[PDB]
Amino acid sequence: QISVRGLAGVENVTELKKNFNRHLHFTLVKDRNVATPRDYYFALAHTVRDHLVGRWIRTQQHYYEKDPKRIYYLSLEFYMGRTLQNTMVNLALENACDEATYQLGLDMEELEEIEEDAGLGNGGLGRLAACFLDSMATLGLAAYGYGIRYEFGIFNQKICGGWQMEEADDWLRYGNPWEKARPEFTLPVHFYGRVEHTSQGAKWVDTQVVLAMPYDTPVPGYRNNVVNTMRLWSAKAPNDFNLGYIQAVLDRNLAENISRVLYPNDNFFEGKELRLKQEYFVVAATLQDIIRRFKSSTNFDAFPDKVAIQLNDTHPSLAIPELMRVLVDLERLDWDKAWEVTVKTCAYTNHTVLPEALERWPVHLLETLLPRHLQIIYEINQRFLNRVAAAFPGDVDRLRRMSLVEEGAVKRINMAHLCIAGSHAVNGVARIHSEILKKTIFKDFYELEPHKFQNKTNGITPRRWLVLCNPGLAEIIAERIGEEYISDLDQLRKLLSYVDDEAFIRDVAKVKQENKLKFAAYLEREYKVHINPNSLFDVQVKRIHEYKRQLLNCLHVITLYNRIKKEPNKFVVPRTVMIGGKAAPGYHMAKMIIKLITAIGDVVNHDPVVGDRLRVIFLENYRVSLAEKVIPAADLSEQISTAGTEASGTGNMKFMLNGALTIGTMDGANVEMAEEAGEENFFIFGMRVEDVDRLDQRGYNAQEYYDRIPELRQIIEQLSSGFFSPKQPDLFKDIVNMLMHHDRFKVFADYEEYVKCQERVSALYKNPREWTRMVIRNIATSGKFSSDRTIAQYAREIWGVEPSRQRLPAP
Amino acid sequence: QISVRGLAGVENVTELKKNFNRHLHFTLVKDRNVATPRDYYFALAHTVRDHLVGRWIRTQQHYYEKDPKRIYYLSLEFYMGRTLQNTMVNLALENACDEATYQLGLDMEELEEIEEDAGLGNGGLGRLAACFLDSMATLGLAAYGYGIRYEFGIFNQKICGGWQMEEADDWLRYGNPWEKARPEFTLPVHFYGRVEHTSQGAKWVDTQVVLAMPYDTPVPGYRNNVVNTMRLWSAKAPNDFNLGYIQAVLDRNLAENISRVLYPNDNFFEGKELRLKQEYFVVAATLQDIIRRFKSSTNFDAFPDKVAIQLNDTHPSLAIPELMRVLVDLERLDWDKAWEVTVKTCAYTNHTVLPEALERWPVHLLETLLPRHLQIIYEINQRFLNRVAAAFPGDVDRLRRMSLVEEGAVKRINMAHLCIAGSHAVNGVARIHSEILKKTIFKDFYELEPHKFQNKTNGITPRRWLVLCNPGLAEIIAERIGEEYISDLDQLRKLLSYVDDEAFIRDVAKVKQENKLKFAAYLEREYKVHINPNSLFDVQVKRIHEYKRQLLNCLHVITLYNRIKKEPNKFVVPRTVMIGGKAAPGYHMAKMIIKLITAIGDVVNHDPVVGDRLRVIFLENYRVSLAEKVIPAADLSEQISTAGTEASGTGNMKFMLNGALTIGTMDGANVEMAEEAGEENFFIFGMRVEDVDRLDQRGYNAQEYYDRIPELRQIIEQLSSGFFSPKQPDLFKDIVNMLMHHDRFKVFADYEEYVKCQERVSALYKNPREWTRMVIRNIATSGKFSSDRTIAQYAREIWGVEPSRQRLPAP
Ligand SMILES: O=C(NC(=O)c1ccccc1)N[C@@H]1O[C@H](CO)[C@@H](O)[C@H](O)[C@H]1O
Ligand SMILES: O=C(NC(=O)c1ccccc1)N[C@@H]1O[C@H](CO)[C@@H](O)[C@H](O)[C@H]1O
Ligand SMILES: O=C(NC(=O)c1ccccc1)N[C@@H]1O[C@H](CO)[C@@H](O)[C@H](O)[C@H]1O
Ligand SMILES: O=C(NC(=O)c1ccccc1)N[C@@H]1O[C@H](CO)[C@@H](O)[C@H](O)[C@H]1O
Repeated sequence: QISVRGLAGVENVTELKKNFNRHLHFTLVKDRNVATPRDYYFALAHTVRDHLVGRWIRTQQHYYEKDPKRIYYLSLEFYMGRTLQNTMVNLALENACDEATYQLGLDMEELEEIEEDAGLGNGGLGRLAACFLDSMATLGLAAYGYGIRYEFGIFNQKICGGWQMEEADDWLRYGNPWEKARPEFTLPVHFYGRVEHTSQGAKWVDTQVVLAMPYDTPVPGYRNNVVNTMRLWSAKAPNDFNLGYIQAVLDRNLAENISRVLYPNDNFFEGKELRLKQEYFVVAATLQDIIRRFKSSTNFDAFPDKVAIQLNDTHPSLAIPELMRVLVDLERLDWDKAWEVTVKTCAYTNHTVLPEALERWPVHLLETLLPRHLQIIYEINQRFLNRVAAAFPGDVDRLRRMSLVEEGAVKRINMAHLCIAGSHAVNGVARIHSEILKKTIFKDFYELEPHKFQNKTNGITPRRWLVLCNPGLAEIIAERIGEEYISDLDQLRKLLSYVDDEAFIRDVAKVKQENKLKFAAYLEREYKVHINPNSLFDVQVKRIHEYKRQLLNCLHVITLYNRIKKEPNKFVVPRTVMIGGKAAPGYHMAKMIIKLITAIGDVVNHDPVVGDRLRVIFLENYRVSLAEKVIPAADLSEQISTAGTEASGTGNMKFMLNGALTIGTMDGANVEMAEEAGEENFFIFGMRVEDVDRLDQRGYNAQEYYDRIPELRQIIEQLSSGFFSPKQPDLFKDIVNMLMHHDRFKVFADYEEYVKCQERVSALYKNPREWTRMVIRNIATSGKFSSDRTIAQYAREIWGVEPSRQRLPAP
Repeated sequence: QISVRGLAGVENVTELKKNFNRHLHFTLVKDRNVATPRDYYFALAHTVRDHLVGRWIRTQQHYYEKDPKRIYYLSLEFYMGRTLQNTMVNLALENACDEATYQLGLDMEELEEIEEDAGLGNGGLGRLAACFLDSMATLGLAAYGYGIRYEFGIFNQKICGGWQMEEADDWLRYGNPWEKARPEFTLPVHFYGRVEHTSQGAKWVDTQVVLAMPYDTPVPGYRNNVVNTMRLWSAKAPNDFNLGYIQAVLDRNLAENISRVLYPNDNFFEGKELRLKQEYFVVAATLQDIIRRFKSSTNFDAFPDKVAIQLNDTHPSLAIPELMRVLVDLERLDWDKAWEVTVKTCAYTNHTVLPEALERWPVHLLETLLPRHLQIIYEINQRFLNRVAAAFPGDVDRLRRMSLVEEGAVKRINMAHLCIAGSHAVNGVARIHSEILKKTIFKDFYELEPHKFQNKTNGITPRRWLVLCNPGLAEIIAERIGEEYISDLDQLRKLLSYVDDEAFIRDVAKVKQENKLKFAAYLEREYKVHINPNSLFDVQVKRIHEYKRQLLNCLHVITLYNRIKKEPNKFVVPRTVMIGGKAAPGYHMAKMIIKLITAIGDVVNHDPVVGDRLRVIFLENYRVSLAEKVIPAADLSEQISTAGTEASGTGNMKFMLNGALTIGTMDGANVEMAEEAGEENFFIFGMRVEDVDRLDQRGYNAQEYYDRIPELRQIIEQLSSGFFSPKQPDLFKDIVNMLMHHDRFKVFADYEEYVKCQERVSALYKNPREWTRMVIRNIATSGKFSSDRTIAQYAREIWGVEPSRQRLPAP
């Protein structure tokens, strides 16, 4: 149908059809009379999967012969989503499969909807890992993603009576055709025990053993015949485990619980033992695998020349003392040499400055679970603090501030401090964030070792986030500037010469309208909700957090409603306001915010005076597959975090690439997005970081805003009196109390500027031609935000490897 | 190489080779440079498996069109063993695969050794189910085996310091290529809750739900293109299970524990809740599946014309009240009609008369777990006892004896009584056993309903137990009488005309010697034990039980040793005495017997005066795959249970078919084996059932035998003094005490006749020609003991279906 989806050649389609039929018979053990849509999906998945095999074997064989430096990306989260369409895109098989299935009497799009998301992540951090894997393969790097194979990913969200309910995400129920179990490469992991000091070094003895069984998933590069590996570890009990008899067998579950479920808490560090076990489990298994592969290439001087380990946040921070343990205790290297190797191989990426999210493990927990690692951490700290003392003599408070060991009620280990000490590179994820790191929370470390601190602005893959989810837009772009931009997104700048092109303006606007109609139809079929497709699609999708300020959005929505009720016969630009995202199960306030959104919808969506001029919809079960549907349909992207709180954001970049305009604060990557597009083409509002600081010095008093802004007063009175909860008048008292007395994120302070800015958005939307011209200016300058750019920078500036766009020979 | 293994045609071998290479690449994701023997096994398994697919689909399609009466074999155990060779045999692919692998540079026999046994059974009962499945497919019956997919089968046995250690049998570690998961056919099973009585009948409410997910395994018939199904249920938690959040997800394991592990206790009924859950789980899921299939064929009058349910022991006895529950509560049939249907569809097979093994469930357990079923059981009992009262007026003691409800300390339900009441047929498993049932434990029921009671003498499949495990013997037989005997074992009678054939005598003896050399070599390689291949191979392999009298064997072994020590320079026929079998983990005495056997070996095997004239070896980890190795190598089969205790035995039949002579009591099928072969060709000794009864009337006094037999006295003094345990002198005091004071099985009473009979065995072995002639007379009369004969009798006399040897059309 469309050019970017590849060729549908006669021999290719014929071969695909017969292999589809073969799999339906031999693999699924079905025939056409009894086969269901799910069976057809699996037949297609196996057919496409076959095409990865030759490329996967020869890519890994190529790395063995060429022996390049290997990149190991360690993360507790890989938010992969669906794999079928992505695989077809990267292999140039999409049109061929579309034709093959069509001739079989099947709709491929219908089959694609059957696939479960691999939801092995919470949000931004997990999805970054996934985009990074795609970019590393596309850029021909010898890269490996290492994580945990959770049997249950992020929970499925159900909304019941307006409240979030959590349901287990049993994603493996029907099987996962994309993984390959490798039980032959199973490795032991040790827990508990004690440390013995013999004449020749320390010995970690009397340990409990849990086995780590790897599952490998292929990661294809874009049309370059490279297929890299994501290896995820699964926990298995040893066969002599606990070995009355029946109970011993049943107790195997305790060991295997390590890989059972993804921790869904992305707001607050809890310090749970099971989470610590997960973190060590992934680290210990991975490092054995790394060292094994290195020895197959005696002397560890060359280790950093052949290995780079990237730590995605502090979650895999135990890699640092584990590498030291292996080098000192097992390989018998001297401490100083081992430390040199460790620092040169490890690098650390930070994703937040909010203190409550930072990992600070109780010493008593590490003492019991990982006694040797605690000893190593103490020695690292002692040697590090001796360096600080030499550099800043007499500065005793610096010594307490920089210590890896935090004193107090319970002694804790600061894992961020551990990461800085043991890494040659530390990076933030957007320019403003990386600057905040150097100026605030890591200032002491920056003064000691300035050379360690870097910026690597986040990005998104244009394969999933344009070609896959928005083929209409990809096609009209390709018509003008060709196909090269898909792996070189900076070429989008060439679209600036089409900003006054009447045909292109019409085409961009047409694609958006079709996307909106498609999504409006999806909402009616799968959720039975009715929306006006001609309204402005106002979208805020992301995890529910106070700092992300879904509440500020809520205040604007109520303002719009109240203004309509005040002047019903006055014209307003029609809006569909969509808010979606999951709340961490233990995050009370976030759960209350979800309830508020639905409660507003109940009032607004059923007011006859409002009509179809304003709709408020909560998007249930927001996840990667839903993002691929809603983002291409959006007109307005809400990126409204308090300045200095969102490290980068990546949803923002997805919206920019897909033809939405952005209303946002100068926070995270928003700053660089406005810089690229021009501030005139962005709807910037609110306090800058400096303004937040000034307000903090004075002390934030919300009552002042309440007293001075009558429209704000009305809303708070409505919330307090039970206007949005007639049966439970005091339902939202927790929300009001927080806003008035304990609001860390200064919602009221940005209210006036936000409302005014929103008026300017509505004014532009009244002029379709000028709206679209501004959209073109955004799409055309989105190039910087390709994860290909991001990865090239990691490669050159941290890992010491050169990216390559050169094809591997076709199988 | 040999004729019975089929043709190796040029096109067949070429096709097998390319499909092997295809699977190695696309299925295993390996190449020849990195592939291990395990990879090659899996490539071969997938290649052979492909050949089952077409036949499996069309067999099941054939049953849909023809709509025959369906046979449902319900068992908690299916002791399947390995599948690769059996599949090749039944599909006539063995020679073709042997050639294909040879040309690839691989040894197929080496690859076969990699496959794990599917050890989903304890012993005889589980293995009978497996032979029955093979025979039902071979005889073209529309039969389905229904059971549980245990993740852990019967434990692997390790011997450490002479003691049994149990190790988890993680048989699914590398995957099971022979199963097909069918998550689409998942069914709910209910537990706990309460009963509500509404205007229209009873209602079972507030239940806990566990899901039953089916896995299907193909069961190919012998060269008839029939492929039946064994469906095994796996336990899954519902997704809203327990749905702080993390704990709810982790608690899913509790529901899924139902299918975790096979209960290894085959001696004593324990009354554990988890076992009751397993029993209901299999019954509830199976019956839904049965009814679903029946409705697809409103009126249940035809149900018994289209459905037969065979209960393998009382383990699936809950089928009776569950069928009543569905018919009365859900289908709204009147009680009398439902009862008529139930009786006509159900049949029950008993496997032991020993009281301690009989299932008698505490009422309080059923009350909590299955409250509706308890109510139904009470009503069944009340109506049954009303029939007894009418038939035998005034006989109040008969009323208490026949009741399904047993009074006492704790009230219990007798599941055997439930089975008799609710079945149209009740059978024992050998003629003597079926007679004992009518005369003793079920006498009251026989007097009430004589027509219900039948015999069905057990059998073994000649595919696994001759063609597969002893191709040498199969071949020399085929040379004389052709191949028809493999599916018509009665044709073995034709070998009687070769008893004086000098060539045949030589060939039979040659095959046995080759088998003995092969097994002697296996022992050296995998266990490092050395045996004389020229010695008489004296074998007792079966589960360790007091009634099976491994202890009597032990006494003979010590007698032989003592006699050698008495007269060292006197000639004795050299013997290798091999004893093997697992003990139930909680069976103390059985564990002591294993220790005794190894303790005897430690003394005997290291006495220089003995030399190679006597060796005592304990065969570790006895299982189906080991049976296939040891049985063809045996000269003497030990079948020495106390008369009236072994219901049938099936190991006995395996030895007879493979050229061993039998030393045995007149117990179980031994009686019919001696009848078929002639008593002159069997080594029969010891008390008959009548003699045991007479001794019981007098009272058994072991001291009498001790006082009168000096050779017996010596042995007991050796055991007591610490001759076989120098470091722990009183180690065997429990064994001596039992023998002297509390021996239920009268070991001493058969000692003298046993020793004398063993002398007659040694005398015959000194005459190789006459030994082999007697062997020929045994093999030639083993025809009756084919499970094909057994199944034909079940079909005609219980199920009301006609067997068929007619081929289904080739795919
Ligand atoms: O799970 C996979 N996955 C793949 O083959 C694969 C191939 C390419 C890309 C991703 C997965 N293969 C599986 O390997 C097992 C064990 O050997 C087989 O029994 C099974 O038939 C096969 O599907
Ligand atoms: O998503 C997370 N964090 C988590 O999901 C998380 C998970 C476990 C514990 C704490 C936080 N952080 C997010 O990481 C992305 C990628 O750099 C940024 O764009 C975003 O600003 C940040 O908040
Ligand atoms: O497990 C089986 N078994 C069989 O195909 C089979 C065929 C014949 C006989 C026995 C098993 N097939 C499996 O079905 C899953 C889910 O559809 C696939 O992902 C996998 O590749 C395949 O091996
Ligand atoms: O094997 C068992 N029983 C068990 O394995 C068992 C299992 C669980 C609970 C009780 C007994 N019984 C055996 O069943 C076979 C087949 O009919 C007979 O030949 C044999 O005589 C009998 O002891």
